[PDB]
Amino acid sequence: TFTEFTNVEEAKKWGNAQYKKYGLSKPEQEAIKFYTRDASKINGPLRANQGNENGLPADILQKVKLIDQSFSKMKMPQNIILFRGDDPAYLGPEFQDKILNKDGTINKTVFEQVKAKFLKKDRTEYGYISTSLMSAQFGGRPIVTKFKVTNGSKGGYIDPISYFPGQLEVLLPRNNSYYISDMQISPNNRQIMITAMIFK
Repeated sequence: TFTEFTNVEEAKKWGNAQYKKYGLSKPEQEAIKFYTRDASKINGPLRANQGNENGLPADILQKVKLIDQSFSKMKMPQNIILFRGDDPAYLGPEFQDKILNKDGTINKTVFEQVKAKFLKKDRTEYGYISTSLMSAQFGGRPIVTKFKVTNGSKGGYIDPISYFPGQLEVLLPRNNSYYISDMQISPNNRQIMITAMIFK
């Protein structure tokens, strides 16, 4: 069974209880905080260099190593549901500009091609994955992903050290493969809903 938090008070309670056990060092905490300030400064270079840490500028490499090292301390204590909102660029360059009709609705014909590319297949990203324990904040995004993450999987609640407290952010490792088990158009026809699974 996967736990889904429906209320901020309960979500903060859970997250804080786990965060207290991490014992992240000061350099680990500073590298994660730097990431939260603007994830693009880390995920950008990682995409640019196709995950090859040796190509990163020395200062970014150092932050990547500390964040990577921090996941030795951060594991999910139970099966849990996490959320991420995305823009059309997430689907790739061949879809970015065709997936939405002029009126903001999802193009049903192109969506069939998106399914063909992604549905029941794995995908791996070069960047770390930022999610939230709650979905509310992603309500107006064109793509919302619900990640089902199993107990024991790497990942941590970092809200207490985030630059932007209250986002209820859970950070997942980079180069992290997930399986897309479902994709649907939402009832209002203006959103794509993706279900993805992570087991490590």
